[PDB]
Amino acid sequence: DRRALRIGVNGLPPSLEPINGISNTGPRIINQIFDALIRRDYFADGAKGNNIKLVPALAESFERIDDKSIRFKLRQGVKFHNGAEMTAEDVAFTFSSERLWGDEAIKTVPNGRNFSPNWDEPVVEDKYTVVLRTKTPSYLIEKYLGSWLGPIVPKEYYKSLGAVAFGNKPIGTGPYKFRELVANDHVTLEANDGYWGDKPTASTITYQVVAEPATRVAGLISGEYDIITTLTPDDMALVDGYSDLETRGTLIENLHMFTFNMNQPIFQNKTLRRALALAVNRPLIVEALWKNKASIPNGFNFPHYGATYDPKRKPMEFNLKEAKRLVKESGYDGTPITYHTMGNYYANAVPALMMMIEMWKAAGITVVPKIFAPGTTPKDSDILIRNWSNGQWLTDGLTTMVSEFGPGRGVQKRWGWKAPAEFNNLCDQVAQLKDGEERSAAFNRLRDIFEDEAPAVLMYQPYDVYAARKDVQWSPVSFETMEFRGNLNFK
Ligand SMILES: CC(C)[C@H](O)[C@@H](O)C(=O)NP(=O)(O)O[C@@H]1C[C@H](O)[C@H](n2cnc3c(NP(=O)(O)O[C@@H]4[C@@H](O)[C@H](O)[C@@H](CO)O[C@H]4O)ncnc32)O1
Repeated sequence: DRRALRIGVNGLPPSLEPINGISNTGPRIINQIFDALIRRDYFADGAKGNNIKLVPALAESFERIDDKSIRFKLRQGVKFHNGAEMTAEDVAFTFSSERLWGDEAIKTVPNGRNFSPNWDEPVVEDKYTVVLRTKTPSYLIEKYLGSWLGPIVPKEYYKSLGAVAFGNKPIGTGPYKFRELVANDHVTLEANDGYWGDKPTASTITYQVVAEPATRVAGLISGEYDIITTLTPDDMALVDGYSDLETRGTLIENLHMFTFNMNQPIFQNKTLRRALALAVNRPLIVEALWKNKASIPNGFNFPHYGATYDPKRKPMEFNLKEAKRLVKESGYDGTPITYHTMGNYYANAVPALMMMIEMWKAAGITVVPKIFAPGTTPKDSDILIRNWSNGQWLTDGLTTMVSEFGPGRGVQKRWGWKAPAEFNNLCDQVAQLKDGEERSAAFNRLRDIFEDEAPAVLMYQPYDVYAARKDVQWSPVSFETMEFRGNLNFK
């Protein structure tokens, strides 16, 4: 009786395990399978899918005890998709040393510690009461638990499988349950009619990989999909000529960027990294490819950071003359530098690259495109420049400056960035510091080092564009996810 929803996607995540699936492609599936203790109510008070309001979800209520602990009273009678009841034991397990942040845990959940605050072990007080806490003060615990770090996993089932196998056969409490997957092809979910919240409106949801955006557009037109993802503003004219189809877009809390393998000699030092940054004329790219709908941040700095947004910070400059001076200072010898991109996995990746190649040529640098196919993982040692994105996943400036670029984390450890000591000291400091003038100035000091060092170059916040049949009522949200709770009606 309920319609089956068909979504043509840019790709599938490497896992459906909540943390290992953090990516542009995972939340749209993981949000359906799981619930967290707290949900972001994107559409509260008439907001156009960008409200930050956090409301109770698997937690019926909660109260902060002190600067490092929160007591959660859980909703009773919630079931996981395998029939097991959700209790404090599952919530404690979700945020335990064993699963998330301990030495052994991070062998199978590699960013469990990197992305977490300084957790202490959860304390189970009764079947429906758990205290979540940090070893040191943290004013962000609530925000973490309402984020993509927050999905609650089933303790016994997850332990029986381990994180890798669980990521191929996930069980949660959410409105849709996992049915099947074929790697790099599709994921099918089915309605969980035993859902504790509003009943699911779709009988099944299928996420089908269609890597090429032109093919994905053609598939919505030809009636193969109900919704398609990862389009650009210029794709609106291909869709909108048809009366029964439309585009739906919004600025999302994500940053497109490019970054460097700083283990490679040409990028061991900051000079050429910063020259490449200064040579990009972002306004021109945004005009040409984005209809002026993408937003160029004034540093690693967004309005949804709230108290750590600095509206007075100056934008990063486009300065060709200075880029040229830094190319000469760097001793650049004319070697062609590759830029790897997995096609248009990121919207406008290839057109933006081709515009940037011309800007880099104007600075005296030869950059060559290396477009690779889905499922052809380039070796780290073969990467010079690559594109990437970072979801700005708390309403706080700590992410992703600290969570990606901080001490011991991926950019420094895997990709070789030799950050100044003071950068790493500031990263550690801001995690214990309450919002206020001092925290805002510390983030500006981090941003200054980040700009000087250029371990990555921020391009813009994309204007995310989906296309859909008008007979499917669904609004996008300002994040790299799809929300169907209270937001998916057919006809
Ligand atoms: C599991 C392994 C055993 C296996 O060998 C293989 O899967 C593998 O090679 N894994 P490896 O780690 O080497 O990941 C490879 C190496 C390379 O960095 C690439 N990559 C990483 N992030 C990706 C990205 N993120 P995204 O832009 O969609 O999502 C970002 C996310 O990366 C980021 O953490 C988050 C918060 O900043 O924001 C998201 O938007 N989008 C497309 N490609 C991505 O895949």
